[PDB]
Amino acid sequence: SYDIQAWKKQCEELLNLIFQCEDSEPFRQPVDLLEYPDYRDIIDTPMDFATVRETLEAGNYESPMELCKDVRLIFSNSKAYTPSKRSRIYSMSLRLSAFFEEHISSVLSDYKSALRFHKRN
Ligand SMILES: O=C(Nc1ccccc1Cl)N1CCN(C(=O)c2ccco2)CC1
Repeated sequence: SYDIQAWKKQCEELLNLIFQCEDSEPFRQPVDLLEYPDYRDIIDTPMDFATVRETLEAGNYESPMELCKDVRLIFSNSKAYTPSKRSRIYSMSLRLSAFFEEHISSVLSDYKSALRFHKRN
């Protein structure tokens, strides 16, 4: 497809699949700073899947690359906060990241292809 707008619905669908994954539980909503009092000493930019979905539905992503940068920030924040590479919540993050990367690959390729076709002449 050379549809320049198709990525948006494709990302809505993929966020729906991520919300059905039990591995997304810890990442749907912001970290609570009463249960994790040192979070903002470690993490400069919090991110979660509900913020990603709201930013998409507001029309505040210009490309699936921007959405991808914010989802990758969810996963790098988990890696930066984990006291161990064997922790439950970090382990959930690695499986969810693999799922996300497997599915976003074609969304990015199709978008970049569609832009190149738009500028073909
Ligand atoms: O509290 C968290 N998420 C959450 C938010 C609202 C309701 C319910 C939940 Cl589980 N989080 C814990 C901190 N964290 C980590 O990535 C991490 C890595 C090693 C330990 O925690 C991010 C998710």
